[PDB]
Amino acid sequence: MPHAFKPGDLVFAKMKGYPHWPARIDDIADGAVKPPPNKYPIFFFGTHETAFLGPKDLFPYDKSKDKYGKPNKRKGFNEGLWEIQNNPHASYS
Repeated sequence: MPHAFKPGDLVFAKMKGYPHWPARIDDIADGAVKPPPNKYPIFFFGTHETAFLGPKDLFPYDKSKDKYGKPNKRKGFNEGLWEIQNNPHASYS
């Protein structure tokens, strides 16, 4: 049975105006800005942008990839699919 989200989990994350996007739950570095309550730091693959999202917008990657893991015209998306499949826990700084 599911746990809560934790850092390192792989998801598709949904933002208004964008397709469900390959992403991970990030750690928060010592000294870095903390998310708002009930929000997680989401790192978006391909774009390498960060946003804060709640669980309602987080879809576990294994369950969801058949639906959401197809190429997309959007900028950074296909690079994002490579990253989440091939090195989802790398440093992309």
